[PDB]
Amino acid sequence: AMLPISMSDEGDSFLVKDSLGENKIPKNPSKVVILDLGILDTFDALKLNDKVVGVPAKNLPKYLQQFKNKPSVGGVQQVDFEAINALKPDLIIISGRQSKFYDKLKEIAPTLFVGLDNANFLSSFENNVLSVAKLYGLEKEALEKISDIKNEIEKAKSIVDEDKKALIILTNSNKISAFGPQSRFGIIHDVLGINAVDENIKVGTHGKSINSEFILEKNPDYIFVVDRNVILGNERAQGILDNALVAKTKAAQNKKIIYLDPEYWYLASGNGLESLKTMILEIKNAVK
Ligand SMILES: O=C(NCCCCCCNC(=O)c1cccc(O)c1O)c1cccc(O)c1O
Ligand SMILES: [Fe+3]
Repeated sequence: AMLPISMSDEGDSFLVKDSLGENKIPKNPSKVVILDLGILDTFDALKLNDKVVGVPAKNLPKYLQQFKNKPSVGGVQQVDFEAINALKPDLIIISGRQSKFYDKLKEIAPTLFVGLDNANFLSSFENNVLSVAKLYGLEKEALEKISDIKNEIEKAKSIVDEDKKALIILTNSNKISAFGPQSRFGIIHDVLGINAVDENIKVGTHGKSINSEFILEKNPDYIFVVDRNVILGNERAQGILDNALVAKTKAAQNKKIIYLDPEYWYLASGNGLESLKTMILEIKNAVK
């Protein structure tokens, strides 16, 4: 279990511990650079857009184009450190993609880690949202939003077929890899109750290498596809999965090859009030 975010009220600020370290963070930071696209969407959901002074515009999702106003701090894998310095932020918010540059970032300004725990998605998700909301006095609003998300989870959990199995896959160039429970997309199995065609897929950040022979041998009832091409600006998932083998699966037969929106699933990783809700609905609409 990843250490949670913990905070102590210091009057004009909070003293804040997370899994990478500790920071004094002002109440109401007014100049926040945000490198997690999920948190950006939480900032939008809580009407905190004017607090955001820089975003990774090379990877700004279509669903967050209201932020194309903001100065750019590069990409999520290509941080523009000079632009971050030059903006003189009072807070920087990162997740897993920037952990290795923690120290550089913290030299510049207080740097908060809001990564998701793959083994405890929901508790880490609520902890991230609330920790952010608490900086602004908005815990009440945030908890209401979270409670709405949980009604969706409970509903979605109910319309679930106990006898059908899913495979989660990610496509990239002409390469497929597999994800299962406890992975960066595990909410599908771990939270929404959809069974896994294969319980022993080793968790890895960009998945474990497979091919279409594997997909047909497993013969899942659903295939959830996350097309990383779209994120990288590349060809498409429909290409590599247009083959005779995939076409024979139960998932093809029953029109359950579901292309998940990668901006939400890959980039945001469901780490926001908006993305997570949309993602619950997407799965719910794709499986009923
Ligand atoms: O540490 C990470 N990546 C290091 C960069 C090595 C990846 C090579 C190419 N990646 C990309 O160009 C890329 C671009 C945008 C978003 C991404 O995730 C990407 O991997 C990382 C961490 C959590 C989740 C990810 O997914 C990551 O990668
Ligand atoms: Fe990546």
